[PDB]
Amino acid sequence: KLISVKTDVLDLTINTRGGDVEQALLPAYPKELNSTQPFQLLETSPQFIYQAQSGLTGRDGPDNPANGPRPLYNVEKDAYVLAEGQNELQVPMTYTDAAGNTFTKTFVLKRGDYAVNVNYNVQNAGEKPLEISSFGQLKQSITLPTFRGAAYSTPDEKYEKYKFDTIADNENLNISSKGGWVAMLQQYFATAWIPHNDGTNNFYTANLGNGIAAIGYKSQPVLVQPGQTGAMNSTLWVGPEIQDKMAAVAPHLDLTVD
Ligand SMILES: [Ca+2]
Ligand SMILES: [Ca+2]
Ligand SMILES: [Ca+2]
Ligand SMILES: [Ca+2]
Ligand SMILES: [Ca+2]
Repeated sequence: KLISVKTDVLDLTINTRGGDVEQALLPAYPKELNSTQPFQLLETSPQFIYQAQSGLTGRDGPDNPANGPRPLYNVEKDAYVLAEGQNELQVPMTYTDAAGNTFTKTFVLKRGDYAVNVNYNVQNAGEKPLEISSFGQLKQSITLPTFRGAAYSTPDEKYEKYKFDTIADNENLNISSKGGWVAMLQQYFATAWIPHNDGTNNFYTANLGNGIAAIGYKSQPVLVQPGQTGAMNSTLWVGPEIQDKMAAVAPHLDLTVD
C-alpha cells in the first residue's frame, strides 16, 4: 500500500513494497508562476515517472530481486504528519524474511528540512553472516510530458554532470569512491542520494528501457554476524537549494542548483 508522510515543507507518498518515494510535493513552492498549487518534484503517473528508490541489496538484501519479491514492510499507520510540538517525524517500517531476520527501514524528516534521512537496521537471526549493501536510485523519464539531467560528486572529482542523452545512448557511469553523492537536476530543484558510510561506494547510471534513465549508488557490502544488528544510513535530498542544510549533508551538494 501507499502511505502519506507530511511535514511543513514536504508531502511524500511512499510505497511500503520496498519503501520507494513515488510522489513528492513541495507545499511551499508554486507549481507554476502565480499558481497556489504545490510544486511536484517526484511523480508517478501514466505520462511521467520520477521516483526516489532505495533499499538493501547485496547477497542477502531483501531488495535484491534474486532474494524474492521487494519486501512488503509493515507500518504502524497509513498517514504520518509532523505534530505541532515536534521537530522530527519518524516513519519506521519493518520486514521479516523467511529465515526470521528483521529489516527496519526508517525515514526521518525534520521541520523545514528537505533532507530526508533513510536509515536501516538489520537484525541477523540466522546462522550465516548476512552480506548487505544499501542502494539509492533516482529514475526519471528522459523526455518530459537550466541543465536537466544527472550529476555526481566524489572527493576527487567534486562535480560532474552526466547527460540523459549519454544514458539513452547506453554509455553509462560505473565509478567507485569513498564518500560522494548522485543527483538529478533541473532549474531550482534537485534530488540526490547521499550515502553515509566508511566504505567504497559504487555510483552508476542505467538506461532502464522505455525512455527511463537512472542514477544511483550501491554501498560496499557489510557483514552482519549471527545474532548481531547492523545499521546503514543515507540521505535523500528532495527540494530547492538550502546552502546551510546541504553543506552539513555532503560536500558540494550545493553545486546541484548552485
Ligand atoms: Ca533466489
Ligand atoms: Ca537468497
Ligand atoms: Ca577527471
Ligand atoms: Ca567535473
Ligand atoms: Ca568532465
